[PDB]
Amino acid sequence: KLMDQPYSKTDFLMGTVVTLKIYDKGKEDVLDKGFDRIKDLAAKITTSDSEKTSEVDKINEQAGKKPVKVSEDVYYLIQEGLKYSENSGGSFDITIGPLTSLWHIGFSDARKPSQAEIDAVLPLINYKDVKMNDKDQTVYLEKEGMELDLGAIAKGFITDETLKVFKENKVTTSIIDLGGNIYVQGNNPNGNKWNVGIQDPFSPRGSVIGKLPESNMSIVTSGIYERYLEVDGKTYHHILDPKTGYPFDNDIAGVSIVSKKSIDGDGLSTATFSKGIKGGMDYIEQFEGVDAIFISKEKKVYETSGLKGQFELTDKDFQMDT
Ligand SMILES: Nc1ncnc2c1ncn2[C@@H]1O[C@H](COP(=O)(O)O)[C@@H](O)[C@H]1O
Ligand SMILES: [Mg+2]
Repeated sequence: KLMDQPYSKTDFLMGTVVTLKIYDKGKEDVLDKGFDRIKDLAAKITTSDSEKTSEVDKINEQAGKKPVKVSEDVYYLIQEGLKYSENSGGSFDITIGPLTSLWHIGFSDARKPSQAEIDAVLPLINYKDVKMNDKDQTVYLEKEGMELDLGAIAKGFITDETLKVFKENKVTTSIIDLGGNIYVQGNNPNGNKWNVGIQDPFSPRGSVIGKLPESNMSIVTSGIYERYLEVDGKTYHHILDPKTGYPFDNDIAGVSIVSKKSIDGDGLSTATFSKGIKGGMDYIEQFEGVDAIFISKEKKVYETSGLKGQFELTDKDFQMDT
């Protein structure tokens, strides 16, 4: 019971254009259910809440005082945030809050902080300083000044929770688009795989260099010009090195991580970005079922072993290589 033209709703949340599309005859009401679940989770987890009413806003408030009871969503997301900090090359840390709050890249008051300000917040970054109580469902930051930032895994977790709300309503065929996070469920009604736009990391969001046939997967796109600060004609993107305080700078311009779960595409993005085109390709080769497309600063495109010869390059300004 598939339609060719889907039920579709677009909003604009978290400063990003969100679109949900369901190709299932009769399942129109599931659009408002998906969006309700996005707005409910986004309100629980955000650290950009100017009112400071979030569950994370409260943990950050009681840093070095007392633990904070949290809902299951927040407790689960933080638990996964800590695990992704273990796997990394010391590259990923949900306690990067104080550094990300200082730069505040992509906000109206985005600035390049002085070296002295950056040196002040670095020693406060340690995921091992986050103690969770299971029997209490409390999260505690052990030292004053620590802050949580879940921005790196927030959209991935939300996309997976949107996908689960979808299948509880027996949706079979859908597209979830949360800016740089895309989930394609089932197939194009016409029977072919979904054609996923692989973002041009040198153009506004939606400009693509090529399509990638996928079905039942997440594509999480990162780029050096997605949300960036330009001070004195020098660019600073949002993926920061917790051990230096500055953005990661290598040959990578864009990466799209193809995974089963969108939270994993978000979760491995930082460590993958941190290691460079070739060091990051090898990092992806250690994850079964995870693959990636890298786009170098010289506009050369690289596939991981599981995606070789599958990506269809359609911008002639870009070339394929090994
Ligand atoms: N090294 C990091 N570890 C954890 N979270 C980070 C890190 N760098 C940036 N973030 C947060 O995650 C966002 C970038 O995630 P993404 O666009 O998925 O690469 C930033 O806006 C910060 O809120
Ligand atoms: Mg991320």
